[PDB]
Amino acid sequence: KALQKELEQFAKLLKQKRITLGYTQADVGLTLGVLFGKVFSQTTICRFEALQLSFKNMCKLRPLLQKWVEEADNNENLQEIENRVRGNLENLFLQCPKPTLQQISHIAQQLGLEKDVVRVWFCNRRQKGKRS
DNA sequence: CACACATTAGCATATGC
DNA sequence: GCATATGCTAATGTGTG
Repeated sequence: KALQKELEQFAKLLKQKRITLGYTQADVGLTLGVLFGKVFSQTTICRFEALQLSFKNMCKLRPLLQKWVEEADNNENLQEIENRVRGNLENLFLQCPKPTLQQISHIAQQLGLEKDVVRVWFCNRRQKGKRS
């Protein structure tokens, strides 16, 4: 309910503190990584300050940023111190929608991609083709 | 675990200060 | 040139067999 407006107020104040402290969003991600271990990319911080992320994600990243703004105020010095593969895989589709792992290993060795990368890309290919 | 589908979060490049 | 906003899709995660 009002959690929406409370998040929005927190985000506006967060933008104000970030601009006042002279930290870029990539620097914010680096600080989050070096103070918690879960380094985040600057796109996530952008979508946060612009309030683009989903509600569950909104709540999930609220506490980390709360802690960073409540902690970093003390001292800053120590804290500071490809398309052809796509086309080939599309060619591999239209004939065998769900290949076996035996074929997956061959595909991975053929195009030089990691087995897990090819497996997840295959799953998401199926996913977006089953959207429609 | 793993995978069926939903969420999530980082990349390449597009804009902007 | 660096720093933000977008489109887009690897990657995980919920939930499960």
